[PDB]
Amino acid sequence: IPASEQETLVRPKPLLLKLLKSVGAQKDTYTMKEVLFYLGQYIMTKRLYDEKQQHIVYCSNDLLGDLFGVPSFSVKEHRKIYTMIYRNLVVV
Ligand SMILES: C[C@]1(CC(=O)O)C[C@H](c2cccc(Cl)c2)[C@@H](c2ccc(Cl)cc2)N([C@H](CS(=O)(=O)N2CCCC2)C2CC2)C1=O
Repeated sequence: IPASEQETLVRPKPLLLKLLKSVGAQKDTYTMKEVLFYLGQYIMTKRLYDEKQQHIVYCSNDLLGDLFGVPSFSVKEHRKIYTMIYRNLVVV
């Protein structure tokens, strides 16, 4: 992933904002760097990812799964993750 993508400005849709607000401050605009940071922290706070289980995030029992439209995914497949995140925001 190119470093410049981290500076991309986005506006999370309602339900993704709901998720982001349990770990970060509400903002009109976020950078992708922030969105990934917060999503990563959120994932850990709800036990969706455990280090002992091989890079897979299980989210079928959480709002994250609803938004990403998948029951689980690899933390190593970054391009896919970005695609899943773009389903839930509007670019500024
Ligand atoms: C270390 C990493 C996996 C890896 O590349 O080896 C990085 C990952 C990440 C970071 C930046 C962009 C992207 Cl697309 C993914 C990132 C991540 C962030 C958001 C999503 Cl949606 C998916 C994966 N996480 C989370 C933990 S973490 O890096 O936030 N943090 C490290 C120590 C404890 C918490 C995994 C939990 C979701 C990872 O485990």
